[PDB]
Amino acid sequence: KDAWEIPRESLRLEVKLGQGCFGEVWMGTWNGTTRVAIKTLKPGTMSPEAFLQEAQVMKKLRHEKLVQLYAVVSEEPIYIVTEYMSKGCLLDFLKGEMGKYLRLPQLVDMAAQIASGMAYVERMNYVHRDLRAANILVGENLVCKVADFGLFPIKWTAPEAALYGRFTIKSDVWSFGILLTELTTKGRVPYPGMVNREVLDQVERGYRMPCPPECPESLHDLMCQCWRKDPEERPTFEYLQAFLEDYFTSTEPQYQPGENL
Ligand SMILES: CC(C)(C)c1cc(NC(=O)Nc2ccc(Nc3ncnc4ccccc34)cc2)n(-c2cccc(N)c2)n1
Repeated sequence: KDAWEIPRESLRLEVKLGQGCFGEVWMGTWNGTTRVAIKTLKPGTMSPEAFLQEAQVMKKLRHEKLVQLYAVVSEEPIYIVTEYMSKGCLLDFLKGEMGKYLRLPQLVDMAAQIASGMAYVERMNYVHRDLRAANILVGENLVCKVADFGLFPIKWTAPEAALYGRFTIKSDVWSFGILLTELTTKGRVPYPGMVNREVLDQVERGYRMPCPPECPESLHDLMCQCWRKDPEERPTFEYLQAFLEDYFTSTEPQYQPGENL
């Protein structure tokens, strides 16, 4: 009914990108010229108004470092259409062919951009709740955009969230820090060796991950401020961004290209 709507002759479903739970994800072309990502609803495997809740958010939330909602088709079969990202999600990108070649400069930059997005989310008074490498999209020239693929991620979750349901932007700052390890370890699931329950008692007993192999120390300090027990001591995203944008000038101007970072 609104300005976002387009005919289905414009939509060229070309290559599939996995069957979700309540539909499929598609790589394709809109208006025969624009590389596009299409999300499907399998009719009557979910409330229509539930499936369109997505686009209603993506309309509200617009920023260079966020997913772009392109277009909707809001009559069965229903199609949500969003800007295509050539590299797919960050997690894949990290532990795939390219991981080999990424260093701290490329990694902190990706991280800078995420913060940038997540900072707009701050200014929006919205919470994410599942910020983490699986939820970031990469495209050309290492562009990173915040997203949510619709995917119990306790390992990434702040204890006030995992425990008492107390979900804030500060609990998103906890995730960021975890994400900072995903980036510094090229994909490796945080708290290796630990089963969930184990993690949960452990960070309550105050345990944090060590600085990973060859990651500088000021990157870890930064991580730790994200993992402060008290939710309100954690840095603002505005802070984090700045910190990371200025990193190799203001913090590691003495940084030397390593074996893995
Ligand atoms: C912005 C915020 C955080 C507010 C947001 C964003 C989304 N939704 C998405 O981000 N959806 C999404 C759309 C398309 C792809 N796939 C892809 N998109 C582009 N390129 C790809 C290249 C390869 C593979 C895939 C894709 C992945 C996720 N939110 C949301 C709200 C309510 C329910 C659900 N479930 C999500 N909230």
